[PDB]
Amino acid sequence: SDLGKKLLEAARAGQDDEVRILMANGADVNAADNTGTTPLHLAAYSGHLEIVEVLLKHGADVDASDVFGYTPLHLAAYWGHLEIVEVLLKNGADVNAMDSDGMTPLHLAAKWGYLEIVEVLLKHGAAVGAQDKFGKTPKDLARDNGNQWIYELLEKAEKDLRRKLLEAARAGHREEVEKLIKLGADVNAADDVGVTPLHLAAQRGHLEIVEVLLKCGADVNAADLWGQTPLHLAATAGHLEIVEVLLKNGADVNARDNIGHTPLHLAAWAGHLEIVEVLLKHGADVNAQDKFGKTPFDLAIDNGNEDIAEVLQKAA
Repeated sequence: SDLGKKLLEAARAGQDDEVRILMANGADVNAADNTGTTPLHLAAYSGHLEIVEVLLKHGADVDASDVFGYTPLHLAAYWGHLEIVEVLLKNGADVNAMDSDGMTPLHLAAKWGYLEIVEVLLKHGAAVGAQDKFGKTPKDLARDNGNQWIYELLEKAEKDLRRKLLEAARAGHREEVEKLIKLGADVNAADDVGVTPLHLAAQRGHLEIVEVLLKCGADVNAADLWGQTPLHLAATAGHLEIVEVLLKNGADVNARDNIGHTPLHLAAWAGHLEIVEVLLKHGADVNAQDKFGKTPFDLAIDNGNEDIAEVLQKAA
């Protein structure tokens, strides 16, 4: 198309008048190059804020991707055009769009050292844990490119993300956790005392958070400072369903904490009968005795939970 190429060339050169005249004469605002480049791509690439706004007003696709997968936001970040980045976000640009190599706008900003653009992409929900085709994150690219201010900025964002996923698990919000998962969250990340989101989820009974994390790759046998597998914390609080899911995904029945207790101990200590039945079905060792020399039968009789001691002897 004749008018199309002229519009592309006008947006790149920064000729607002020609841009307006060509569109006034029927030039498609979303004209496509042979590589998929649109005039918005070239205006955002060149740093022409006025043209960018003009094109968007006339219906420019804010999320157009060329053959390599770059969007106007990729290009604005690639060249460090803060004002354009903001305008593209105001107009509904996908902050977490990925090009062919897995790079997102945050990757590019972190790679080229555009601190102010990093800050803005975060404020608008940029995925901090995204990994490109080469398994590198924006923080990895800041480190490899010697952008230390951005490195510290992104490291603190990962930490803040780590605490939110702990609260959202301790609170019980699936979709609120799921948005953090899609934001690049490390489900296997723990706090200072080795407590993961799967721990706090299995302990408080905010179910279904348990299933997603295990399907995401959360280590079922993650042990905290006290050697507690999430299966331990679920046995005490008395949440049946969670017990099956963990054992359903390779959890260990004979997992021993620092004290030497297994989920069968903690279920016989508390007084949750229906728990021990499930454990016994999975070869839960009734002979296992902790460092106190006590067996799950000893704790069943110490706390006087007779119904438990009875069934423990039938299976012993």
